Amino acid sequence: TYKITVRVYQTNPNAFFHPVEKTVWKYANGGTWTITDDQHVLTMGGSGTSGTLRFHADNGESFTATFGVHNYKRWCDIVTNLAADETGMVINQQYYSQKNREEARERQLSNYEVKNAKGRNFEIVYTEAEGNDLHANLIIG
Amino acid sequence: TYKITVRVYQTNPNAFFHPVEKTVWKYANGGTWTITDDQHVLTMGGSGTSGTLRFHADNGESFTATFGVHNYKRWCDIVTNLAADETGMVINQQYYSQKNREEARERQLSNYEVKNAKGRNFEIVYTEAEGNDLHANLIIG
Ligand SMILES: CC(=O)N[C@@H]1[C@@H](O)[C@@H](O)[C@@H](CO)O[C@@H]1O
Ligand SMILES: CC(=O)N[C@@H]1[C@@H](O)[C@@H](O)[C@@H](CO)O[C@@H]1O
Ligand SMILES: CC(=O)N[C@@H]1[C@@H](O)[C@@H](O)[C@@H](CO)O[C@@H]1O
Repeated sequence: TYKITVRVYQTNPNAFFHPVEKTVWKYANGGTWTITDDQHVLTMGGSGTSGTLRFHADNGESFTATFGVHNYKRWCDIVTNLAADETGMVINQQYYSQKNREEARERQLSNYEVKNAKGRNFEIVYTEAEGNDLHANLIIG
Repeated sequence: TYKITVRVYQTNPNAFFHPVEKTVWKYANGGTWTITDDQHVLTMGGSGTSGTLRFHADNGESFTATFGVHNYKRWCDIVTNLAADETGMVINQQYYSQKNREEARERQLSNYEVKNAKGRNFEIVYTEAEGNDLHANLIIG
């Protein structure tokens, strides 16, 4: 099995985001999201699956942060500027169906950042990027 | 918009279930899960969508509880005996794809109960079952 422990950092008091969805994809015997010590913990049955966290702010901004294991290495991706019909479960499935999202996963990134239309930065960084017990920060700008 | 507030009652100390997944379907401008006063609150952009909570126990038992609004009337369903590849996002989608799940939604039930293979009962009952501010109890046997 693989475990990914996520710590969320909010750095900019001009907005406040909260988690509104937590999904788990069906490959590699699936998995489970839980919370321990204010950390989001994803456990997976093997290499080849993932889970998505969707966040929303009161001002309308939202994004997905997805974490998983591809070919025995960690991966991550962030999607911003979400339409109302782009929920976390939609985004999670797209990593296994939609070519551009598939490629984002196959890159096996231990770090990724991107801005939304308003210019806000979002970053995922793995502070423990090796082995089966993986650790990442999600930093909101 | 519609809101469904869910209260979880675990009545049997021979096991402990916890939420491991919360999904939101893409119709009716989607929506959001949040937590207020230890309650799971699903907000939806209108009539015509739903969200799924998946629970897992340490003994291997698991189930999904799905809540939504269909043509302005609330609905619910429970699926038990989940395989490893039947995650919450898989089940949530099946209510708009698969015949027996679709029919469950169309029944617009204000209460439903079912047993798993081990004989444990699970029930959903809406205690506020009309209007836009709906309240439901999820009762684990
Ligand atoms: C060992 C491993 O990572 N296997 C995965 C598989 O489970 C699946 O995610 C696929 C993409 O659909 O890529 C790889 O074959
Ligand atoms: C601005 C934005 O959200 N860009 C995302 C990018 O971060 C990446 O996730 C890609 C593949 O999924 O899709 C979108 O282009
Ligand atoms: C107003 C309303 O509830 N409309 C829904 C629609 O959104 C969709 O969920 C469909 C399911 O196939 O059923 C109803 O037509």
